[PDB]
Amino acid sequence: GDWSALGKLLDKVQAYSTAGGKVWLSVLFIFRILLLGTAVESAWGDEQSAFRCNTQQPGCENVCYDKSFPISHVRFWVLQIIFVSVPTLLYLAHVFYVMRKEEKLNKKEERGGLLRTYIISILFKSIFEVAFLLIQWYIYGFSLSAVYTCKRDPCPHQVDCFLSRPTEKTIFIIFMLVVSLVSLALNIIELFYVFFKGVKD
Amino acid sequence: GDWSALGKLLDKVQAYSTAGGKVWLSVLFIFRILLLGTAVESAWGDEQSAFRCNTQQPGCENVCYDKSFPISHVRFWVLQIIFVSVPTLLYLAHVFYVMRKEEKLNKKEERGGLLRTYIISILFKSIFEVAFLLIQWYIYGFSLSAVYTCKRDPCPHQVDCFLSRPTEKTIFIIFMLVVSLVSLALNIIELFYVFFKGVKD
Amino acid sequence: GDWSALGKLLDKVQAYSTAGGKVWLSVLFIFRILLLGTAVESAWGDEQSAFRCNTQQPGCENVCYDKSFPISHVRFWVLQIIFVSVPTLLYLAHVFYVMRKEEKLNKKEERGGLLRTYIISILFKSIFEVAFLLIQWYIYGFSLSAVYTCKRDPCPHQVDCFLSRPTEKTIFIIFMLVVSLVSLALNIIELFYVFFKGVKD
Amino acid sequence: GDWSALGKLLDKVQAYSTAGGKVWLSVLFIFRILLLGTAVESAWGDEQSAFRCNTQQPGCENVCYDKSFPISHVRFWVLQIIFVSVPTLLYLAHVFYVMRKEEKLNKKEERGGLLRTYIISILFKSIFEVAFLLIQWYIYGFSLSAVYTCKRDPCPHQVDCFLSRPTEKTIFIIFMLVVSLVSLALNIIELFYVFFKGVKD
Amino acid sequence: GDWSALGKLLDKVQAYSTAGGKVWLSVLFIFRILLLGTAVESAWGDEQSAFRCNTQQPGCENVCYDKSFPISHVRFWVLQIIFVSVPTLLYLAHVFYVMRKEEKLNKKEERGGLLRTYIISILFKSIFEVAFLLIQWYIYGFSLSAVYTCKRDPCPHQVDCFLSRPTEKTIFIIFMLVVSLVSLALNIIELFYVFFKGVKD
Amino acid sequence: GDWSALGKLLDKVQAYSTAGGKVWLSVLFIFRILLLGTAVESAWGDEQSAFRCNTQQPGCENVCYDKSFPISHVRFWVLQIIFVSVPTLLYLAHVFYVMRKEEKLNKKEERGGLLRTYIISILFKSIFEVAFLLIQWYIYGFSLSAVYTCKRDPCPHQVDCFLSRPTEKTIFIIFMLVVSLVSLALNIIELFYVFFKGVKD
Repeated sequence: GDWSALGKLLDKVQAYSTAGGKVWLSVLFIFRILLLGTAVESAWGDEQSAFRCNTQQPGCENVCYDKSFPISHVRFWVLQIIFVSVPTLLYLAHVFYVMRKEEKLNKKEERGGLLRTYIISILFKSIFEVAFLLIQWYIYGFSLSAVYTCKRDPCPHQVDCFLSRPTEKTIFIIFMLVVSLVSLALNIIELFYVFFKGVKD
Repeated sequence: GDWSALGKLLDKVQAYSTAGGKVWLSVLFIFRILLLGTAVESAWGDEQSAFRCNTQQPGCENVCYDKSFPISHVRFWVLQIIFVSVPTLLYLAHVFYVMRKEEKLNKKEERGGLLRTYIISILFKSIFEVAFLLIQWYIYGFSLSAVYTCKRDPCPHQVDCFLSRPTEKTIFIIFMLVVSLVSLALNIIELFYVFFKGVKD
Repeated sequence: GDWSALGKLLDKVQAYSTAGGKVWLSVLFIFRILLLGTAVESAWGDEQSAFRCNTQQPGCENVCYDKSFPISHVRFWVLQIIFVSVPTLLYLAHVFYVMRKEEKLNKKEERGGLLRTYIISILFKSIFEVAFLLIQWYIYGFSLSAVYTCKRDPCPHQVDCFLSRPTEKTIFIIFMLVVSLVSLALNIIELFYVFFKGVKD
Repeated sequence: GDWSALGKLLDKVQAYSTAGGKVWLSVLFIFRILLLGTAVESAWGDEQSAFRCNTQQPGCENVCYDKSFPISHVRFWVLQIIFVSVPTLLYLAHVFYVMRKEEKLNKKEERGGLLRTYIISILFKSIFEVAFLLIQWYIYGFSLSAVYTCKRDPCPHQVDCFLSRPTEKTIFIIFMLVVSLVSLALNIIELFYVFFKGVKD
Repeated sequence: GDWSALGKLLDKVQAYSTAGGKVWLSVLFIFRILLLGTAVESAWGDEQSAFRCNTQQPGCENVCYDKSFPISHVRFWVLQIIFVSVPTLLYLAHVFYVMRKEEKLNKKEERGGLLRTYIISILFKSIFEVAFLLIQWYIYGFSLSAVYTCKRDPCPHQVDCFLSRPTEKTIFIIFMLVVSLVSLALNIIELFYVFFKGVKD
Repeated sequence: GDWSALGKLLDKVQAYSTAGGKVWLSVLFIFRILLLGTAVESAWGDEQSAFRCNTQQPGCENVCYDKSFPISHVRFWVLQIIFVSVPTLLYLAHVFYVMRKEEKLNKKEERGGLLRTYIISILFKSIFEVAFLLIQWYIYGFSLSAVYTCKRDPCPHQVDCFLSRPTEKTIFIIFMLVVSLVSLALNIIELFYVFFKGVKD
């Protein structure tokens, strides 16, 4: 029966959000980590053992795989989802340590404090999301070609290198882009609702 | 002893369903995720390491494996079962946050609201199921041939490529098709029963 | 202390069985899933990486491994044990949803109903078991030869192909057959006892 | 606080054993499954990928690995420990279903029954242990030679085949033999104590 | 409801820290072990199977991989995070065994003791962090070159050896360096706050 | 709230130890199993697939890997830590079964007994530790050379064989030696304190 304090914590954390925003954000988060856990990581299993180039020079395959992928997409999405999940955990720990000290002060004695940090966290989530989307557009684009051309030393003039299952990776890149855009739009919607409520006093 | 609130939640979520529909849907769901977890994924383990073609041109195997399978069947079924399980979780979160706020309003004060979302979710499950069945029929069919012919650059004119255990994959494709059809039929049956009860007022 | 309702559920589910049948069926089930989880699946690990044929024609190994094993024994036994465990779970969910609604009706108001479904489930278990035993006898037999002969296109006239550890697979096939026969005999014994009690009125 | 019924169950199951026998049997069981889980199974990982023979005939390696090991030692010990752990679980389930029905009969009404099954189980454990020890002595012996000679078709007259890490497997075989003998001796000691107490009336 | 004693323990352990230091240290710790568990270890999977050298002399690859990496970065960071997490666990166990004995002494009878060990632990964390940073700078630097030159016996005069994905490892090395510096700065901040409070008496 | 009996058990087991010995032994144990679980076992992954010799004779690599490593270091440390953790579990089970029977005898009736077994267990831990250290010194030493010379049949006169990452294994061997010596010193310290208290009567 020790679940009422968790209910008061879930009340105090989601005090300012819309009743529609909470369910969609939670379901989208569970969807994101389940998709990244089950289907996506098994598709990038042999991302280097199947990468073959058309040459005989020893060491050309490693440097051409270097120049093709500066960072894999899976660890990119892991870093992105961790950086997005950090400020909600910071808000959670802050609200928990406020509630304990406040109950202490109230057992002794028988807006602008908590709203501001909520605004800061919901700003930082959108800022991190748009930063990661811009970096992913600048580095890779939103497709993968089946034939890559490599011009790095110590290979000869130009060699051809062939990727590994690029169609499936293009499909999953499009899915992660759609999920990212939906998350950004929902956070912007929550910001707009809170600042629309705030002007009516 | 903190299980009565979960009993009230299980009462309020399944308020409109048939007593026969609930047990068959739950057992079918457990059957589906257990079959997809244990037997199916281990059969698609070496779907690229055993794919051999009859050529010497370097890079023909990767592009012919590309043209053979635009997306693997396992991640297809994972995406399908996640898209089917999403609206039930949305209904669950909606009903939970209704019940908490309603108990708050009732502790303060000592059809068409919840039925409509139920109709929306049970429509969306069938729509997603028939969409995934049509896409799987359009892309792959419902069999796998042991010999595939490939006509993609930079290979020569036509090469032969041989798949990996296609009989077992055909058997499991037929099982997943049967499970999909049974799920669609049961959801249509539940819709028909609810709309048959609704006209008697 | 929230375990008495599970005790009433375990009372109401096993109301008609023999006191000797329940312990042997439960211990046999735990034995079956433990044997299938630990020892059996690790023996079928390299069922294709060690399958070698005596030829040079590219693609003969895949089609001869196809013709040798239409479906692996491990996923066969997984499908068999899932199809056997399904009707007991259906009976469990039915009895649980009967008990909740009956306690509701009793809190409002301060044979042939449940026996028939029990008979149906204990019929369906034996029917599924004898069906799977007949299919396994018709497809594979109950042994594995160390030398297999293959006559499929695009190989030449006849090639020899050598299996991977067939002695150990023969031993485990005999164990699974013995477990299957013991399960069928015990379910027939329970049916005979219940129909022998039923005629005395 | 729902742990007193488990205490009464642990009282009623170990009613007849020595106070020294219980701790040594339980610690030996935990020792056995921990040793078989952590250290032993990782040593038999590459038991076929490292088995090389001195020939060029295709298919000689599979049949010589067949003739060398009819069944691997790891699955042998798994089968042995499962067959040894079965009768204690049968006694547990029997005593539990006796206790529930007896408490029912006692809530209604406000040696030779349980001793015999205990004697049967503690006989069957020793019988299964000595059977498995005799079979392991008859098939393999208690050592592994580094050089094996093979005389099976379709190889030529005699080929040499070299095993994989036989020293470490000899050490672990000696450890499992010592553990087996200690288990048999302790069960014989418990039988002797119970039959020594039984004659004094 | 057995969570109040853990609340008193969490009160007594964090008695002297800043309200801002605790949330940032806990979130940084969870961030560190999650990053080291998910993304980092999968990038160092094939750190030896993809390391190729430009030679024919057998045994040059093993000794050049030896001279390139005296210790892998992953096990280095594991050792570092374990050595950093040790003194907090020592403080935890000390405070727990103080609290139990003190409650015993208080049930019998119906600064400088605990502050000093806190100062010792928060000194030792910073000392271990700066030691590991200095060793990592002295051995490897903070980058990885794609081409390594090897001059060890029994190779000839000088051979070229090519690493495996050095760009991604450079990125993750920079991330771990940034996390290390942030941890050191926060521990120095907590030391400065406690010694700034201590002089005001 | 069912945690007070575990508190009485933790009181009765650690009744004779020093307040400083318990925290250091528990933290050292957690340190040992965490280091052996995470970092050490992944370093010994390819201990045979990367072991190459300078020869053409088939079967020389297996017998030279045999003569190099009679038993791997990982399973050696697993056996050592299990043999060290056994007598504490024996003492735990003995004290638990004493406490239950003593509470039974006390509910009926409304030094030299427990100290001796504690002395026996804390003797046996040190004896097993010094035995394992002497065996590890006698077999392997405390280093690993990068070049090993092999003189076993059926190889020719003398071949050279090259190990796999010996520097990292030397570092981890030194760490395990340091942990072993610290454990032995702490157990000797606890013995000395208890026998120093015992003479004052």
